[PDB]
Amino acid sequence: KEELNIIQGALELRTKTVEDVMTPLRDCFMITGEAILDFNTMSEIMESGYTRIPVFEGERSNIVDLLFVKDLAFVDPDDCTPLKTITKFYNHPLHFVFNDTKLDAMLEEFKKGKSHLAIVQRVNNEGEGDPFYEVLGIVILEDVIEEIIKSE
Amino acid sequence: KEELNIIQGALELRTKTVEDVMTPLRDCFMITGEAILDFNTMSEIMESGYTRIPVFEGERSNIVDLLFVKDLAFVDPDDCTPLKTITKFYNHPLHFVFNDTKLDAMLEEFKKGKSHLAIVQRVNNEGEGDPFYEVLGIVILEDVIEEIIKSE
Repeated sequence: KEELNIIQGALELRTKTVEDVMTPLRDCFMITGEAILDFNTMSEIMESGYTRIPVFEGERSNIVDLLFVKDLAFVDPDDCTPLKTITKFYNHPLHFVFNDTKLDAMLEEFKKGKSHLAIVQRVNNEGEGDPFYEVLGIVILEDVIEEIIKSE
Repeated sequence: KEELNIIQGALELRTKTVEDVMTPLRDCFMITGEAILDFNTMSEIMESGYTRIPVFEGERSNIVDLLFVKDLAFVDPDDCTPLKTITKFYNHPLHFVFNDTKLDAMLEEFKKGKSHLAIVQRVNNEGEGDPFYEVLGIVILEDVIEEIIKSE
């Protein structure tokens, strides 16, 4: 029954990590900061079905901003407005989390906050020199909910 | 501990009904089928944050269609397109549900499908004539998610 799947999903929030349920970067729907909000761009955005779109610059691992489809409400597609312009105005916060972060805590961070999206990253000491932050993908609240209510 | 919050929330699925967690009609965000997708109407839709919007005709309790913001992707707001044009074309299915439906059952119906929205209605034995289905409001997947994960 569902009750069992949920409880089991709850217990596993202790062991499991954001890396276990995240959406790997290569599968993430992203957009470039050098984008122009013409009718076409905005069409491709509203068509994706996504509410939150990560904004990258140069590489996909260089997530620099967060686009909400809600931010395109007053954008006129005939102004051919740059995305930089909007992201500068709204400037929604970016939240980063580590790959080893447990799901029970991530959920807790998600609940206190309007943030339901976080960038999963890890530490790459595998240099070649200075260790740095490597982006792995993004995790959203729906990702942990699913690991709770799914059957297993 | 969220673990216990989730577990207890899961225990309450067998007792509580869709009527207990639904969004009552008076608080639902809707739109008339007589609408026109001019720039203003689009903005209002795109600003609510709602990804799914019920369509009513004449009376709010008379829900006849379902609008997805995905359906607005290729609409040019300068064309001033009837909402009927889009609802007729896409023709997204409507799902109804009874108020006495337990949540564990409602959760089950949401998983086995794409529909995460359902119109709650009850049986009106209070005629004045033949009985009928009376619309109470809408319930979505997130409504039962909240019930499970909310703090108590």
